[PDB]
Amino acid sequence: NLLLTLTVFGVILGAVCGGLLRLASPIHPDVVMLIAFPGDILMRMLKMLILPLIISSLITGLSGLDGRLGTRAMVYYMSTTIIAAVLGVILVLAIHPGNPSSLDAFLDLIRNLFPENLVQACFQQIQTVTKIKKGLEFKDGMNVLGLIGFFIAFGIAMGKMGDQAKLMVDFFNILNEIVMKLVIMIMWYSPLGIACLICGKIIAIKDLEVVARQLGMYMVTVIIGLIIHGGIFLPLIYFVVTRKNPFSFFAGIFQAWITALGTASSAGTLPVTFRCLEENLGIDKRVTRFVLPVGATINMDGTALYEAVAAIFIAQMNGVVLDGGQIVTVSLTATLASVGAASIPSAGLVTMLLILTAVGLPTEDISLLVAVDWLLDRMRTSVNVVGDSFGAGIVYHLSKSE
Amino acid sequence: NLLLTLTVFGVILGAVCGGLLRLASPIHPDVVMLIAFPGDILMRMLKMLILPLIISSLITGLSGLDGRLGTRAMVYYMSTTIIAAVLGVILVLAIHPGNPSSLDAFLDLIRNLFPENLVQACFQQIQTVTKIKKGLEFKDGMNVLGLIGFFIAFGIAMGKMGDQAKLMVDFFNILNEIVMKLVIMIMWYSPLGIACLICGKIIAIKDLEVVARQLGMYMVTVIIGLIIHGGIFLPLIYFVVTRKNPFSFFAGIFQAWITALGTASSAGTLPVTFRCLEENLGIDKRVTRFVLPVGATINMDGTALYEAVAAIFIAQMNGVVLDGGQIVTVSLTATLASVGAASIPSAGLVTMLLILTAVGLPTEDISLLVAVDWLLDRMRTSVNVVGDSFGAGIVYHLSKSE
Amino acid sequence: NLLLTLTVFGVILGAVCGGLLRLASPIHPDVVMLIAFPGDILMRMLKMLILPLIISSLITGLSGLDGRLGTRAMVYYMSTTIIAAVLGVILVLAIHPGNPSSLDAFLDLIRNLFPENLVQACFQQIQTVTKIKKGLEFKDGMNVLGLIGFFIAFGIAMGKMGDQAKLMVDFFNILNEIVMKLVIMIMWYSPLGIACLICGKIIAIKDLEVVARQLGMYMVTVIIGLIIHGGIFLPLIYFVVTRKNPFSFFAGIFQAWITALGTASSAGTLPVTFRCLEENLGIDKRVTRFVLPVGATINMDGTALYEAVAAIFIAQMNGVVLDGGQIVTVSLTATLASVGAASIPSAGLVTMLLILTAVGLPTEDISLLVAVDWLLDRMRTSVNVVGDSFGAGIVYHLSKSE
Ligand SMILES: COCC(CCO[C@H]1CC[C@@]2(C)C(=CC[C@H]3[C@@H]4C[C@@H]5O[C@]6(CC[C@@H](C)CO6)[C@@H](C)[C@@H]5[C@@]4(C)CC[C@@H]32)C1)COC
Ligand SMILES: COCC(CCO[C@H]1CC[C@@]2(C)C(=CC[C@H]3[C@@H]4C[C@@H]5O[C@]6(CC[C@@H](C)CO6)[C@@H](C)[C@@H]5[C@@]4(C)CC[C@@H]32)C1)COC
Ligand SMILES: COCC(CCO[C@H]1CC[C@@]2(C)C(=CC[C@H]3[C@@H]4C[C@@H]5O[C@]6(CC[C@@H](C)CO6)[C@@H](C)[C@@H]5[C@@]4(C)CC[C@@H]32)C1)COC
Ligand SMILES: CC(C)CCC[C@@H](C)[C@H]1CC[C@H]2[C@@H]3CC=C4C[C@@H](O)CC[C@]4(C)[C@H]3CC[C@]12C
Ligand SMILES: CC(C)CCC[C@@H](C)[C@H]1CC[C@H]2[C@@H]3CC=C4C[C@@H](O)CC[C@]4(C)[C@H]3CC[C@]12C
Ligand SMILES: CC(C)CCC[C@@H](C)[C@H]1CC[C@H]2[C@@H]3CC=C4C[C@@H](O)CC[C@]4(C)[C@H]3CC[C@]12C
Ligand SMILES: N[C@@H](CC(=O)Nc1ccc(Oc2cc(F)c(F)cc2Br)cc1)C(=O)O
Ligand SMILES: N[C@@H](CC(=O)Nc1ccc(Oc2cc(F)c(F)cc2Br)cc1)C(=O)O
Ligand SMILES: N[C@@H](CC(=O)Nc1ccc(Oc2cc(F)c(F)cc2Br)cc1)C(=O)O
Repeated sequence: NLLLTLTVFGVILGAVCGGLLRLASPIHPDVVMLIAFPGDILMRMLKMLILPLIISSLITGLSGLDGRLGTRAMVYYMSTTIIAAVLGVILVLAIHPGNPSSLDAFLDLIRNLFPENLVQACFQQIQTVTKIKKGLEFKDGMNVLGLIGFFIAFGIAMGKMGDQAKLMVDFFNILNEIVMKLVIMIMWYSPLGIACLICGKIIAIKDLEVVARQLGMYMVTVIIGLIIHGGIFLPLIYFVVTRKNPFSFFAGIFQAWITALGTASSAGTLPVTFRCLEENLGIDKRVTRFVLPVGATINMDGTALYEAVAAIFIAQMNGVVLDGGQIVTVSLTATLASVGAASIPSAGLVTMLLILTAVGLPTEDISLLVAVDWLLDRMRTSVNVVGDSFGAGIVYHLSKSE
Repeated sequence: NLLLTLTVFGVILGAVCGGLLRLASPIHPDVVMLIAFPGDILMRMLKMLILPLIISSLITGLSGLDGRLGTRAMVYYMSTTIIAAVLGVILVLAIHPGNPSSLDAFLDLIRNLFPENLVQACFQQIQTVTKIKKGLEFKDGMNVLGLIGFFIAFGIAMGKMGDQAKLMVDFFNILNEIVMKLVIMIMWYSPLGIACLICGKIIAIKDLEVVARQLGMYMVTVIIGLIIHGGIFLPLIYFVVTRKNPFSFFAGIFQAWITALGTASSAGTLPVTFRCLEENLGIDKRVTRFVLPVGATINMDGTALYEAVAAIFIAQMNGVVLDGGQIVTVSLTATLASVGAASIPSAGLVTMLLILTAVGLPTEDISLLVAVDWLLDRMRTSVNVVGDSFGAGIVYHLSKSE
Repeated sequence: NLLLTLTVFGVILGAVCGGLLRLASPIHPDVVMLIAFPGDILMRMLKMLILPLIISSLITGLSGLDGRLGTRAMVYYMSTTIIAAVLGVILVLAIHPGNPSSLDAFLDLIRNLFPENLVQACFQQIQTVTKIKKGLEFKDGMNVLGLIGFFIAFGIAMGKMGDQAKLMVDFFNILNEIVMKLVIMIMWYSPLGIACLICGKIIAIKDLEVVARQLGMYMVTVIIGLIIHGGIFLPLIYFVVTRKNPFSFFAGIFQAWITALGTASSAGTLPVTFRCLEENLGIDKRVTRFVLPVGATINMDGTALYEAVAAIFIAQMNGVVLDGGQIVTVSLTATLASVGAASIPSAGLVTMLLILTAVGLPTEDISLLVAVDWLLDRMRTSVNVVGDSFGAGIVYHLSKSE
């Protein structure tokens, strides 16, 4: 993509400009603030779209776009995505690629799933505080999970209204279409905004090597998880359900997996993977035709794991320990954000800010992730496809009732 | 109703489980927090629906569903309901069944009726503070009266637009339908959530007998008010307008009043009370046919008085003295909440939380009211019907212009 | 207008009642609070409409009502209006008719143009704070510019959807129609509310003469700016673009300029000014017919300058120095508020409260401006027309491509 080319030029232009300035001389903090500042505007403009995206997206999906295969598929996609998100979380916490009550954390999480007030859910979340007399208190930070939960119920209830709700469905489609023209417009300013964030990050850092390590270990963590998720869990889950040889199964899809690494798009890989399951594995076109193109938008195991790893890496870098509820929010938002980084065009960065905002994390560090994203995007696209493929397998085998 | 059977099983299951635990041994506060916790989820899920109910409900009612008899009826219903709400307030403050600046309180109330900002009205209300230099300051708590006032004006203005506003009417019907499917879904979780609140209330209390007294005196206060409201004020207002014998009037409707106590529903009592006024009193079918079925949704004198008593009883129990504005908010929200506990199905508990939230009261004590509600519901249903009946009377007499 | 007659009776009735009380004896502060109080209700009821007006207005305008002449006109109107707003600001700060970090002020402004959160933009704005460790912190005050920017993008994006967005256009027309029936209803209570504000202002003031001076100097500042804007800048911009004799140009429109001063309405002046440019200047009906009636709603150079002067005069009176960003907010809100004081009927006062709220200024001083507004309204209506007229000129000359 031009935007993909522009964003990487952008990273370079900003990396080089960042060193030139860093090696040039100490940059007065008000001059770094300014070099960064257009990049802060980019984060502000994306964060501004999170709320209207969540509401538009949820309502349009759960109503507008709602058999046995369907449940089989949907149950598969969601299970695998949460597995990848949790694996992400487990792995990032174990390897810990970053260097700078428990019950309450869980009850605050459950509390925040049911916000007393929707406008207040939009910009504030509940917390427990110790006075040893405990109290609930508000804290700044959009209650994302609470809002999502409300809008899932809202959105399912609207489906259960059928055409009686068609005017409300239509209203929220238009809102989605608009809000998506804006996430596209803003993403055109993204290369310059990324440039400025990076340029501003290099100049601030005390020791490039510490950050090169930390970011390197961040890349090893994502590839570990994609390897575990792609190479063990998904095949293992196929064998456990199909009692079939997964090594046989891979043999068929290898054309697709090659295609995924090269294309870095599951949409471009789509016609290849139809062939690989229809011809080589011999999966019934019906089970394919449903599951492959649906899976190419909602199943993104690999994008789930990346987002979970990335979120805690940013947390860890900014010397934040996540409480048990934060780490559960990360798993649930990583899952959803995955589903929507794939469903919403050029929402990759929006969905990262969703995750960071949900856990109340400093957002400017997203710059280093944008920097290494281009290498990782081909590898997670591979795990993303392989998942969809195994699904075709697990659905067809579980669909011999027919 | 199954829900009515389930909620009372729920109260029992929780009362017994509450004693078993209370008599078992001292329960560590973090274990009571947990026993209660599913019940806090119920309050959170209902409070979350208050805002979308008020907006949906107001707009759908004042526009969608808007002669001489009509004004006669509507002026009667509203007057009697405010009388019952104030009687409630007077009675509860006099008998005071609970044991743990004035101008400013009124101006803060009037201020809060006109909120400077609607989003801020949704989660915050104005207050006067003494520094002797007075200031306005925000306080946490949804400005319910302000929001309602805005949405009455909004909703009347939309009616005065006619079909020019039909798309906005339709949009807010669908929203109402949805928001009502959710208040139904949540009310199915209500028995378990009530169980857990009660279970959690018994275990916390130091002296069961003090609370049995206080709750008992709460029941005597409601029956006093239903007696005064049903037995004196309504007949007196009939005689004052009709110069007719009220004791004669009761003679006719006694079949209905019996039916009300047994049925505990004004909807089931409805065909009986048509008969009693058409046949026995000989009220013109026209004046009946309008006033009886409309009154069976919006006239609930007895549900108004109960809600006013209940609100201040919770206030009093939680060692809160209500300022003159709080007590006026209670009368106005008790009035509205009455009208909507009757108009919105399974909204009884929602409408209680509306009243408690409007006055910023601890909500968990709603449990004891849910506990004694089943005895009181047959008695207030009686006063509720008798009111509608007298109305048929007062409208027919005031409608001899014809 | 009756409202115009009533508001001036109102000012008098309140001026006289204010003196009577002021000369009567010292009025206990709680009795002044009360004399003022109905006027505070008026400010509250208008401020409550700002948000739904901005959203309704922006969406209905930028979508519903969106050639070369059109760009020529629109580029002219907007340029001249910002010139008048800045002239307003320059003049009021120089003459300074009122008696009781820089970069950060600009970055806070730019930050506030891109609000991280829309609900939070609705009632809160970002600020820099010094700890010399700088931080961002929220402050109470609706982020008007941020909200407007979001709703311009939103509104343009919806236009670029065409009829695909017709249901969302229709929805936001109805909302506009409603919100405008309310700004009309409230403006009928305005004379009494103005009366009470004034009555309350006289009684509080220590020295009438200081305030008569300050308000007098406020009137000299507006007339200076209308003279500079009307008499120098607009003709100069005509000569610079048309190389034509402006003194000739005025000769034609003098019938209109007379009509403007007398009528105090650009709508009543409208048929006159068609004649003056079609007959005397000989401007092509086409260029007139587009530009004159459009300009009679959106070009209000003179109303822009007044609002800018008025805003800083209120700031200055309330011993507030505006930071560089505040003064830029004033110029941008003064521009917009101009456009909408003209487009929205009886929104003059709403649009003043928009400007004061945008800069977080005490609003009750709007009373003195309402008091002197009647003299100034004929003079700014004159500059308002002259601007539209010169535009017809500058568009026709720049439209000889044809
Ligand atoms: C015959 O075939 C039928 C098939 C059925 C499709 O069903 C839909 C079910 C809901 C689902 C999974 C769909 C699309 C977008 C999905 C959303 C993207 C958003 O992303 C998020 C997170 C990130 C935010 C920035 C935006 O919102 C979520 C809240 C939102 C989301 C995950 C909620 C659920 C949505 C598809 C049709 O498929 C085309
Ligand atoms: C020919 O017959 C005509 C007749 C006319 C009916 O007119 C309507 C007038 C408005 C009215 C009284 C009606 C129904 C719901 C009523 C609402 C319930 C809600 O309850 C509340 C409080 C509690 C909240 C939880 C929800 O909102 C109020 C704000 C809301 C409410 C009290 C606002 C006023 C509404 C009926 C038709 O009758 C079927
Ligand atoms: C063939 O002729 C075509 C012509 C085209 C008209 O185009 C429209 C373009 C948008 C524009 C300029 C129009 C009307 C209201 C204008 C709004 C008034 C509001 O005022 C504000 C500020 C004050 C607030 C209280 C309300 O909102 C702004 C945000 C809002 C505003 C300035 C946004 C822009 C709007 C006209 C038709 O003309 C009839
Ligand atoms: C401050 C901003 C506006 C200037 C930055 C310059 C670069 C990075 C940006 C700004 C706007 C961008 C353009 C906006 C939209 C499109 C349309 C699309 O079909 C192809 C790319 C293209 C043509 C973009 C190319 C890159 C671009 C020129
Ligand atoms: C935690 C929750 C889900 C479990 C609690 C168990 C009990 C109290 C609840 C949970 C869901 C409830 C069911 C949900 C909805 C309906 C449909 C209605 O037509 C009859 C009652 C019925 C069938 C309910 C009976 C009681 C029920 C089984
Ligand atoms: C507290 C308020 C209601 C009382 C104040 C009295 C005066 C100032 C106000 C209140 C309501 C106003 C009326 C409301 C609306 C209209 C309709 C319009 O076509 C002509 C003017 C007219 C008829 C107004 C005249 C002035 C008026 C009588
Ligand atoms: N290619 C896959 C789908 C895929 O990976 N989607 C995706 C794409 C971009 C993206 O953007 C990010 C995320 C960050 F966290 C970050 F810091 C920077 C950027 Br830029 C996030 C997710 C397939 O099609 O299978
Ligand atoms: N039956 C009448 C109408 C009637 O009484 N409606 C009604 C029903 C349930 C209800 O629920 C509550 C309220 C509480 F305050 C509480 F604590 C617990 C519960 Br549960 C409130 C009002 C008729 O039809 O005439
Ligand atoms: N007449 C012009 C248009 C015109 O001036 N519009 C306008 C009208 C009223 C108005 O009202 C205010 C403003 C204040 F700041 C104030 F304090 C009090 C009041 Br009241 C503001 C702007 C034309 O038609 O050309």
